[PDB]
Amino acid sequence: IRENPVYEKKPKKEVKKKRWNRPKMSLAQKKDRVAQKKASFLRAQERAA
RNA sequence: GGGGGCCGGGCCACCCCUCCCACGGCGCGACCGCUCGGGGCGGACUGUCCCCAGUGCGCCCCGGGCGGGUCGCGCCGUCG
Repeated sequence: IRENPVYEKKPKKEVKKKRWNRPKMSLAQKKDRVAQKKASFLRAQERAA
């Protein structure tokens, strides 16, 4: 340590961008999801009745 | 006493040609910024119609409606 304390930064290696976590859902998707849920609910009672 | 005046010049009045600028309108042309649809590819997600049905996103062409943006072009109007 007392001889060579200088830090040598790790050789930076470029890598292609990769997404590991889910992005935020869009309002249009959220509005559609509620619309789908309601429509499935009404059909569910329709088939049951 | 009362008058006309005395020679050139410049501008305007009229005719023809006619440059620039400003302002308004009408059209076009191209940038730039918005917007509603058609298709192609990828990618993600949703729904108790599920080998079913959707919804964003990235990207790729085509079409359409505009901005009281910007520039350029032409025409019209101004006792400019």
